[PDB]
Amino acid sequence: TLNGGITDMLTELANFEKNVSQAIHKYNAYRKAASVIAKYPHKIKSGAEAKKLPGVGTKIAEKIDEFLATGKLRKLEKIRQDDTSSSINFLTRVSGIGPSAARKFVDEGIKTLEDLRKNEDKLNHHQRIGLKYFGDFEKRIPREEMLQMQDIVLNEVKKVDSEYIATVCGSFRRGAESSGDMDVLLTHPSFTSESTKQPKLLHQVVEQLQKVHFITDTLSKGETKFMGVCQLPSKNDEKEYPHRRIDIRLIPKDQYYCGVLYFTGSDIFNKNMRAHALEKGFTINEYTIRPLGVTGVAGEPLPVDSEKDIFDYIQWKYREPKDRSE
DNA sequence: CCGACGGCGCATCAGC
DNA sequence: GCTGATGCG
DNA sequence: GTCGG
Ligand SMILES: Nc1ccn([C@H]2C[C@H](O)[C@@H](COP(=O)(O)OP(=O)(O)OP(=O)(O)O)O2)c(=O)n1
Ligand SMILES: [Mg+2]
Ligand SMILES: [Mg+2]
Ligand code: NA
Ligand code: NA
Repeated sequence: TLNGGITDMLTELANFEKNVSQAIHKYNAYRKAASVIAKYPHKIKSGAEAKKLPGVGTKIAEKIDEFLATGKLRKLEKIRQDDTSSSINFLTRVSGIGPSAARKFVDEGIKTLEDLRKNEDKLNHHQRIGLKYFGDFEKRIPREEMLQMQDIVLNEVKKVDSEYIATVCGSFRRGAESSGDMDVLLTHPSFTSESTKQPKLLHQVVEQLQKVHFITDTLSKGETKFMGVCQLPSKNDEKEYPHRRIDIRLIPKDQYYCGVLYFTGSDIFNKNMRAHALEKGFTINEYTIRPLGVTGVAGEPLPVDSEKDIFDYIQWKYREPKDRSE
């Protein structure tokens, strides 16, 4: 937490580029710098020291320099004052509303939570449930609640079929003391890269979790990616738990290790690892790792039987989930 | 300087 | 109905 | 915005 003020400034910068400028690479630049400073185990005394790290360049060096002197970034000071940017930023915190929708709403005078509620019928479905549970989705989930939710999902999943395996991934598998949401990877032996012997494999799971009133809302749903809302049961007289985001991702069982690498994350660790795969001459997605040769074309999937095997290929010594928290 | 910067599922829309 | 591009997580 | 070539 040594440079919590620095990395925050970079995060506020990155959200602005994504949400206002819609400059997704500047946003990825700032989020990379942010991450590589967050794990740097000294208290950064100057911009020049920060620039030594990969991902901090000159622009970010001047800004760290300004921030260390005054305790602020004048560029950020004005971005806070700007009415329209402040509004676009705010509406993006609603699930299902990205930078384009946040700008389109602001050009209609829709700038606040009241305006959203008042104009609910101008929201698609995901954005309706996003706004419904706006405050809840702002809360983090203590790991203790993540452990309760895990019991339910896994025990309902094996009521459906003892052959399902469900693995909780995301920050939970990385050992986080609290989680933004719950991320569940699902495998059944019928669904492989070879064949879909069984239909509606994900639907059966979603149905059961709805029947026991765990899943309460759906943001989106197809054959391999469910995205909705869930809520722990509360005791008699207890106040209710907040509603929680839940994502469920069904992966061909023979492709489990590429799946659990992807879903365990983080997004940035994934991005560094896949970038460095390209530099090694490979591509990794959630399903496969493959070579690219001569052309710009993926070859055939290399064999994988462990998460480490993926690290071996790109010549990275293996890293525990709790060390993949970039 | 300049191209690359990770990758893909689902919802929605435009254009047939 | 499609397919393809774009928004969003 | 930053990197590699
Ligand atoms: N742009 C992204 C977003 C997500 N993921 C990945 C890796 C993640 O770890 C996982 C789950 O996504 P989350 O949004 O749940 O991210 P985390 O679980 O890691 O963090 P949080 O605790 O906020 O949920 O999918 C990715 O690869 N690229
Ligand atoms: Mg999560
Ligand atoms: Mg998620
Ligand atoms: Na560097
Ligand atoms: Na949003």
